[PDB]
Amino acid sequence: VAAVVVVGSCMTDLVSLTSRLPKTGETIHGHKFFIGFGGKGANQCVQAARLGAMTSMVCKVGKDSFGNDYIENLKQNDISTEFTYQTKDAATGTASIIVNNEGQNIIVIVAGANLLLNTEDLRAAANVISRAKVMVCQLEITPATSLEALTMARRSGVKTLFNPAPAIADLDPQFYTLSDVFCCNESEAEILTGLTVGSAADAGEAALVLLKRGCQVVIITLGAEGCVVLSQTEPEPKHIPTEKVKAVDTTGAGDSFVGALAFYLAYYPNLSLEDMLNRSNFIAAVSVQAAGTQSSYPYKKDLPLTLF
Amino acid sequence: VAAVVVVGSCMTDLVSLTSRLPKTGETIHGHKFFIGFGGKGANQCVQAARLGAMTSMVCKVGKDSFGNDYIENLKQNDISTEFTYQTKDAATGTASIIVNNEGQNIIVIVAGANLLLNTEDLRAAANVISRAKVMVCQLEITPATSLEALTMARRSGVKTLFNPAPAIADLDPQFYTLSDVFCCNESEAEILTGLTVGSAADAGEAALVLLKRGCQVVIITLGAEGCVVLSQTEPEPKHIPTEKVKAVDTTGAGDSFVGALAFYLAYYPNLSLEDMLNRSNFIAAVSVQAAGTQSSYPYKKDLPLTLF
Ligand SMILES: Nc1ncnc2c1ncn2[C@@H]1O[C@H](COP(=O)(O)OP(=O)(O)O)[C@@H](O)[C@H]1O
Ligand SMILES: Nc1ncnc2c1ncn2[C@@H]1O[C@H](COP(=O)(O)OP(=O)(O)O)[C@@H](O)[C@H]1O
Ligand SMILES: [Mg+2]
Ligand SMILES: [Mg+2]
Ligand code: NA
Ligand code: NA
Repeated sequence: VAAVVVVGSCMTDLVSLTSRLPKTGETIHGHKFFIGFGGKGANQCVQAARLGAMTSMVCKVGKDSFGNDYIENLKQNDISTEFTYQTKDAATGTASIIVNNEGQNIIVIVAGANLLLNTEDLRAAANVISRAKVMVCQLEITPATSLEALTMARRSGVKTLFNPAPAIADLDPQFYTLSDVFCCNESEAEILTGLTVGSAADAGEAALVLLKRGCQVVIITLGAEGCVVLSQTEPEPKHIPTEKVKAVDTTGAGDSFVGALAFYLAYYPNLSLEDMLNRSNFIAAVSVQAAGTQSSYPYKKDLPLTLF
Repeated sequence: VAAVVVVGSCMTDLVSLTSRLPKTGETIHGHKFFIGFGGKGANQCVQAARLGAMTSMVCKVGKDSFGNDYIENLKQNDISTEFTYQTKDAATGTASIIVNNEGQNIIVIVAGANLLLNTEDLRAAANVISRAKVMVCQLEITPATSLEALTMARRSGVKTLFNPAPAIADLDPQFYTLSDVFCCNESEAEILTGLTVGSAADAGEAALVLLKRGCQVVIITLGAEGCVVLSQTEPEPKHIPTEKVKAVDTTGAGDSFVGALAFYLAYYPNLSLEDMLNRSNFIAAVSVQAAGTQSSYPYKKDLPLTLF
């Protein structure tokens, strides 16, 4: 049985490294190209799986080499692919990433087959969804499918962890009321609330707006400043610092955070949220010290015994 | 285009020969003074260059005569000096060496300009670093600078060869996780692990402690006993013996070994690690048969065709 079910996105990262980003109209030469496995859904599922969670990825890829490789990536990470669909109607979702020597990038995301994960694909997963402890969603598939995933879990008493990423300014009100744990970053919080979030006190203000909209728990991640959390039971914001560490590559750090939190929500329910968030901050602080997104997500074996 | 990029130290050896060593407060007269070229980084880079490698030395010397001389020493070794910086704020790195008839010595090393190589200098060197096949670093510049160089290489998919020399007891944990090949000698391994490392058996235990810290490959050099190698994909220590030879001067044999290893990592990447280390042993073994450190490093010209 999958304890953590993620309903969300799989994307092939297509990365070109250059000395400079190109300008409009120009063709430039880069020095290296490589492929990575990305997508917030898959990233979150991968971190939870490596921590030890029995996971299942509900998603859609293309009946192409990219999709075949993504399925094998999930299998290699011991993630169930029972409800990883393949479609001939769209290519596997893609992120064309151009990165210069300063780490500055330009990214073009084509959602592709991710947008074809539909409500019937979800209903076929009804039995896995109802036996899970945690249901994780984001906003890189059709919102209607994420909303239906949240409803099914909620109807079977499964804990919902929703990550409104990328953030939509007019996010449907029902997302908030279907979220047990609503987790986003400073930029998404700005988009969702219209407030400027450049400190932990600003994040506390923005978290209360998100909490008034119906979330049970709100977490706003703050990069190196850690995170701030509010709930319906303790609505006073509390800042939870993270480990002061030298960052090698912060890409996918939030996905490591969310995947870690999923694991603690499903396997350590009798821990306090503040403790779960301390541990999730730590795991995420470890991923920021390595390169390559999913390549940077640590295993249970390589973490202190004190986190389990 | 440089396949081997060495980010590290250059130092001017200021050698005085005497009959006896001086005691506190004593002025003695010596019989000869001469200048030599040293620094682990330059040593390594010279050996890789002599083997045929297209190399570049990212380093900082003084805007003084020692620095201009160092630049010409590098040029005379067919090394690119496009990233050899000069500074008005410190003297070129120096080793002041007094040697007596008995062969005893006192050495005073002043890092000097080496410690002023900063992250802006690395940022200006970013294209050469990211376009390399291997990036080599040691611990004779500011450790933060070496860590940032390893970070850049790793992010660009460039092979990192780290030589923690001279060794430091509380080496930042990221030095291990950012090292693809982590190479040191016996006494460096003893400093880094707190174990006795006298024999190949001892080196096996020590290399294992290092591999569990995050290294992909650990090599411990063992003088006349050659070296020991472990890896993530082969956690079992293997012993590569060297040539039994009549040593005349083993000074800088480690740097010969490392420069040779960088050459094979960059130009022969499909060779087995064992094959590379046996060739690198042979090369370091040739260096041991003459005096003069960089002076003893052999050329592709003067070596067996079977090494290539
Ligand atoms: N420099 C850093 N040092 C320590 N932890 C970090 C650092 N950057 C990110 N983190 C950790 O990763 C989590 C998510 O980071 P953040 O950048 O806010 O998310 P996202 O990746 O969604 O932008 C943070 O809450 C924190 O625990
Ligand atoms: N007497 C020797 N005979 C043959 N090879 C030697 C001898 N001394 C050193 N070497 C070679 O040089 C390499 C580095 O030597 P070592 O003394 O361990 O390094 P360091 O210069 O860091 O002290 C060894 O692995 C070996 O291949
Ligand atoms: Mg995120
Ligand atoms: Mg050495
Ligand atoms: Na990372
Ligand atoms: Na020698």
